Amino acid sequence: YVDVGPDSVKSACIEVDIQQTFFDKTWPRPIDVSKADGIIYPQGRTYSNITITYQGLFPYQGDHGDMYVYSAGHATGTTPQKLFVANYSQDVKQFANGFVVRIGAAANSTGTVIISPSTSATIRKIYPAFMLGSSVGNFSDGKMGRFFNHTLVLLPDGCGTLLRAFYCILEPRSGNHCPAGNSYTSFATYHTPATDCSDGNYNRNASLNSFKEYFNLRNCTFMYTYNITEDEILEWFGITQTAQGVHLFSSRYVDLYGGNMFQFATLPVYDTIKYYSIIPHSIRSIQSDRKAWAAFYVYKLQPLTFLLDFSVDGYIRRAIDCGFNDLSQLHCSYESFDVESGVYSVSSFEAKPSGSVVEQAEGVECDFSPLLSGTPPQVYNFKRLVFTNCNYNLTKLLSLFSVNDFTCSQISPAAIASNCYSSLILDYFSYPLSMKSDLSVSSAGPISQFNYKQSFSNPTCLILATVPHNLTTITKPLKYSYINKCSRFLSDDRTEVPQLVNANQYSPCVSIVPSTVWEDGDYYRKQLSPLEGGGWLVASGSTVAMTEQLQMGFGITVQYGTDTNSVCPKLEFANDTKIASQLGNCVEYSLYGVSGRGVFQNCTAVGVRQQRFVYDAYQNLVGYYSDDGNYYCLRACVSVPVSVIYDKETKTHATLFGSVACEHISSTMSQYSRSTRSMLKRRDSTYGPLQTPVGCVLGLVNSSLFVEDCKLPLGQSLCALP
Amino acid sequence: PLKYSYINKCSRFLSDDRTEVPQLVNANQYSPCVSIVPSTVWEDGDYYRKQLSPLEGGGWLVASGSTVAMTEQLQMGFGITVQYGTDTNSVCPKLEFA
Repeated sequence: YVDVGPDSVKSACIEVDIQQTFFDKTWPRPIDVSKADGIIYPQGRTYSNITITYQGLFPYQGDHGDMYVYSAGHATGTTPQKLFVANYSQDVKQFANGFVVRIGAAANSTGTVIISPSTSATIRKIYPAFMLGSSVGNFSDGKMGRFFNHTLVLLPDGCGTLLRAFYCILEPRSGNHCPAGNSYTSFATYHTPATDCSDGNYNRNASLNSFKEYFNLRNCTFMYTYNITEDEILEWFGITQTAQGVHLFSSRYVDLYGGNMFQFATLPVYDTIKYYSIIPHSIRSIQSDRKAWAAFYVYKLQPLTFLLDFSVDGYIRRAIDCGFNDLSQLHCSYESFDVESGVYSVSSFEAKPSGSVVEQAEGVECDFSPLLSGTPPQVYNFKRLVFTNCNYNLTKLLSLFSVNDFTCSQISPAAIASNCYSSLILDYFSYPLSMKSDLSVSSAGPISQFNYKQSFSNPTCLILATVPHNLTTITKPLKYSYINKCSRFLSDDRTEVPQLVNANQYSPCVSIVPSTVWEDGDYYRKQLSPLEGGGWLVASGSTVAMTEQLQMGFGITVQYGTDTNSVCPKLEFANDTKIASQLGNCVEYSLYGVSGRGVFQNCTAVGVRQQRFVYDAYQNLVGYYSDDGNYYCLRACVSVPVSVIYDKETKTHATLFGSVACEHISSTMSQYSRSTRSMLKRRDSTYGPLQTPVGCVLGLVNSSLFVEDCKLPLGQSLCALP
Repeated sequence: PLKYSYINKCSRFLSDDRTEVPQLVNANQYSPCVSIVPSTVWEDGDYYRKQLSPLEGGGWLVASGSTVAMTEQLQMGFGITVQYGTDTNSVCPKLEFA
């Protein structure tokens, strides 16, 4: 492994107080794509001043990003105090094909200290620290953001002029305020300007030393270092991951002024990254020497395509996010940054999805009603009902009795009610509660030995319960009974062999024992034929007095199909929204396995009735006969055409929604055809939609002027002045 | 190795303990089950499970594997792939230019 050097000796750490409410600030930074903000230069190639389309990962143009700020820790007088930091350590983020950042953007300006904002200190660039890896979870104190196995460490050391990278296993420390300790709050790292960054000795290990105070490096597999120099100019940086491993990008090495990112470095690690977090950092400087720091930003990559305006000097200077709005699509369609004026078609609205409507056969029902009448059998004589291909609700069945024992082996008692199975089998018998200690598949008692047993090849279960006073069709035995002996005497009339009951089967002795045992300790015998090898069947039984309500026991077993699980607990919209119909909009549907999306309406009937599905010559479903006896018809769904008026001379635009009319038009769209409508809103935030003979429009204005040729006619007598 | 071995299962059980969904390996990447599976499979048909946190979306990770007897001389396999770049094409056969 890599020689990173020794773990700091003390296990102790500086206390970290979370002050996150102090850090709420509003400084958003949308991407200025016309300035090529955030653009990663294409790999390995260059071009002349020709514009080209390109596809690759890019930040979304409209995203204002995630913003964060590093700050000084607490200090008073001339000395340090415990750290005050933002809660960014708790902010686990999902990795999503990499990210890019902006660094130092507030340089040559002023702001406030934030943690002690009254100071109004000027603000400057700090290089960020980050951690990446394949898994996250709770710290032993339940704290957010612990990472597992090896993780990436992107850590600057001391001044921004030194950068280091690592792939290594962190180990928790048991000192006060540290990760294995229970005095831990949150992880942080720090820099101390009193000795760090001396101008005669920059402290090359400074950030690492404070990093080591919270974690012991272990099993390290990689380390790297880089040389950086100070520059107040804004920088871009970012990370991607490929099957060739992780790569690092920066604008600093190649394009200080144009800002185009280039692959600054690469890393040997190709282990997939699933998560990302920002490591908090703080300044340990004297209270009057504290300095405010610049806002920093993060944006997420997406598989976008763009126009790129290469400069003759090969830097990309301008770009168009094709999918941001319809105008951007128009430019991409013509592969240019200057479309000639005209009216142009753009893609239609998708309309919108709505909640589903489904109709399928229901009510299969599950045989169970035999349990509710007559006298139940003695436990050795239990009755069985086998169920396949049908619908049930065991918890409804069990609410007909008061349950005094609900247990199973190899399934939870709750899960067997809620799981589909290929079959469901129920055994039932009368059974006194006085014998309940002897009812288990594992019991030492005579009930498990000779009366009832259940297989361990399936997840069976048992139940004890009693009958409510309103179940008057149930009747009870004179005494509860069971077999307490069952053996066969061997034919030599001295040797004897016990006959424990077979799983899921009647004992052989049930054939000699009477349907109930008349008295406690009654016994019977049967001579066996020479075909049996001779001998005598021998059996005996015992009883419990009858009670004011019948007491009962049950056995349940199931078989789970691999793909044959027919028996399920279907409900006919119990505890549900009753989605058998809507009338109506455009919500996806399924009708006996036929599916599509559309609007239903209560129309008239057409034949042939009871063929269910009416179709046209193109096989579009026309309509459907519901099991409520009503014909409904289907128009599927519709879309809204859109077009745009483009005035290149003023570089302005307005829109037309066509035939749809302004009743369905609103200031924003819930449907939707493009990621934004905001380019219309630049002037149309102040105006209502206007209705015209061709269709509803936005930003058109009723001037009622008469002009012979507007160069942008909308057809008809509509005309459209610049 | 003592035995040659491999993973023959890697799926996540649904939190309701009935439904289960397979996790097929990504091209050119380790399967996610490697975090719980032992460096070699100690016995044919060994399997392991991990409860998953609500942060993980719930359920149980489930994985299993199989083994093959060792041989007198080691047997090996290789996968080889190449990448064409544009200005990064620095890997070549030794030059014949002399």
